[PDB]
Amino acid sequence: RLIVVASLIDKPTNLGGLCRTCEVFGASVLVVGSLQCISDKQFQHLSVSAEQWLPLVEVKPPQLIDYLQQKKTEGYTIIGVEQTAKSLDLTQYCFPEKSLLLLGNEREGIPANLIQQLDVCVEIPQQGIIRSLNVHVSGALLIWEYTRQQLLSH
Amino acid sequence: LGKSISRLIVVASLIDKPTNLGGLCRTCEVFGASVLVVGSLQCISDKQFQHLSVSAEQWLPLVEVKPPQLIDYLQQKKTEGYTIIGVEQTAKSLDLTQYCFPEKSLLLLGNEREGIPANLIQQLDVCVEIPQQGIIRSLNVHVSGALLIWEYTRQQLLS
Ligand SMILES: Nc1ncnc2c1ncn2[C@@H]1O[C@H](CSCC[C@H](N)C(=O)O)[C@@H](O)[C@H]1O
Ligand SMILES: Nc1ncnc2c1ncn2[C@@H]1O[C@H](CSCC[C@H](N)C(=O)O)[C@@H](O)[C@H]1O
Repeated sequence: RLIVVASLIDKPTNLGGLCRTCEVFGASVLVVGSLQCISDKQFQHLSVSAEQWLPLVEVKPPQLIDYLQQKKTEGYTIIGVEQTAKSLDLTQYCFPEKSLLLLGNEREGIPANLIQQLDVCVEIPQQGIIRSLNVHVSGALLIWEYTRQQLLSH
Repeated sequence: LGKSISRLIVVASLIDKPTNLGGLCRTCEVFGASVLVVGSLQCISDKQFQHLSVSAEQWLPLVEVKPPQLIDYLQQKKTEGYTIIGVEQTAKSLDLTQYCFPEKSLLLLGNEREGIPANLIQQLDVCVEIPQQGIIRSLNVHVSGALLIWEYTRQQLLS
């Protein structure tokens, strides 16, 4: 199933929100940059106890390359969630069963050294003038789309 | 070539928290909703709203419909050919995975605490729910709205 990697995300509100969404959709694991975030009050406000029920794993940003390489060997497709020239449109993207979603930092997105390690980048198409979506919302949309496709395939 | 007029209406009048309203404002702008309806335009004056909306309020039409005026507003939109879709977990809700959105869709989101009140459930044409797998009872209301806005958008793009 689905691994969501939030190690690049800085804000406890985004992490806490994502924790709730991952739990609701039955993600296999949510990966965070520091287990300390789980006990942050802003995180807890948004996660509404989801952390009790969702597997959580710490992978610090410096360890991401090695972690993602290991997941490839286990049969995961490493999917960057990002707006890039080479990104595939989410409306056109059929998820592999073993999908891993890498979310970007709120300010910096996914850095070039990590883009290089990805199997694919997937982009949510936009119609308005605002540059991008919130990172938690972005992750929610891909988590949902993966889930929708899997429910329909099964 | 050519950008179609947006039919999608998102109604957030029942939502209380400025963080949810601001987040939803950004999402609605990004996906080109025709309008975001709010319970009070006071919300856009709030720093918490502004932090999350990232100026989207400058580009997305906002209209105020106070909750006591909601029934009249929804009735007028039916007259204009809108399907009034409650976004809510109920025994008669249609599963989002099986729901085909009409072009003129209006999404009514519930209050964070109270959901959609009974007097408004009466006014709905249909209720739509996002299926869940885990233990937690519900999604955040802005995230719920984002998922329906996305599914509406995906469906319209495929046709
Ligand atoms: N339309 C979209 N498609 C895919 N990811 C998106 C997205 N909008 C926001 N994101 C996600 O949210 C993160 C923070 S947004 C910051 C970078 C953004 N691409 C920019 O140039 O402004 C991104 O790194 C990505 O993971
Ligand atoms: N799975 C889901 N499907 C559809 N709407 C949902 C949803 N999860 C949350 N929502 C939306 O988010 C709002 C706040 S959740 C409101 C309280 C919730 N009914 C409870 O019992 O705890 C709802 O009114 C609805 O509009």
